[PDB]
Amino acid sequence: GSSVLEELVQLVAAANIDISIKNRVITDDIELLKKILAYFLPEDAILKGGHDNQLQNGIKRVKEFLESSPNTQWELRAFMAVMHFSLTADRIDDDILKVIVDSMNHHGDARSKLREELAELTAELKIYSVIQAEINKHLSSSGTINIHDKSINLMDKNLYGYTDEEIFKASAEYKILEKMPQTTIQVDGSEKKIVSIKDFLGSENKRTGALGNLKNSYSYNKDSDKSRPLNDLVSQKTTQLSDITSRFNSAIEALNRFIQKYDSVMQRLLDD
Repeated sequence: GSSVLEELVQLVAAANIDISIKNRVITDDIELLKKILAYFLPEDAILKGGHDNQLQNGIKRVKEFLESSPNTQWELRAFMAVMHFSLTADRIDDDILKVIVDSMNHHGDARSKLREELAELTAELKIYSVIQAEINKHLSSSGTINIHDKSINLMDKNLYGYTDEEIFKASAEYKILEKMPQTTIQVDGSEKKIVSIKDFLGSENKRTGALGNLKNSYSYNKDSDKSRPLNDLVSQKTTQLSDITSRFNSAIEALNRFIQKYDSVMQRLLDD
C-alpha cells in the first residue's frame, strides 16, 4: 500500500524535477504529493501482474518519461498523466503519452494537440488509401500500374472530400502533399504539374517511412530472390499507419476520462 506510493514520490527526487500546480510549487511537500497519488491511484488500481512484474514495468516507464522530457519544470497534471497512463489499466503507448505530457508541461492544450496529431495521421492514411485503391484497380483491369508520368495526381482536393481549393489548403492532407516533390506531365494538350504516387511514396517528409527504389511502373509477372511488389509494400505502410491511427483515436476518450478524473481530484483536494 503506502510503499508503492513512497516509491513513486521518491521518483521525483531521482529525476531532478520540480512539480508545481499552475500557483503552488510542491516538489518538496512529500506528504501532499503522496496524498495526491493516494487519491488519484487507488491501491488495487496500480497494476502488479502475477509475477510484481507489471509494477516493475510501470515504474520503468514512469522513470523513462521523467528523464526523456527536457523540462525540469513539471506541471502537476502532466505528472499525474504519466502515473495514470503508465501504471493503471488505462495505460496508452509512449507516443500518445509524449504528445499529452509535453503540451501539458508547456501549458498548452493536450486535447487539441492530440486531435491535431490524430488529424496528421488520418490525412496520411487517407492519401495511402487513395494509393492502395489506385494500385488495385490497375492490376485488376490491365495488370500494370504506372506511378510516375501516368500517375493519378495526388494533389487534388476532390480526392479528400474538399469542394473548394482554399479550404483544401488549410487541410492536414494538403500540408502533407505540399512537402512532396512534383512531376511534370502532359495529359491532354497542356503542361501540368502533379504529385505522383511515386513522389509521395519516395518521400522522407511524412510519418511512414520512404520506399527507396521505386520504379515508374509495376506489372503482373511479365516472364528469384527479388523482393516485394508495390501493392504489398504500400499495403504494409498503410497497416502500420492504420494501427497508430486507431490508437491515437482511442486516446481521445482516454484523455477525457483523465481530465475529468483529475479535475475531480484537484477539487476534492483544495480543502484538505
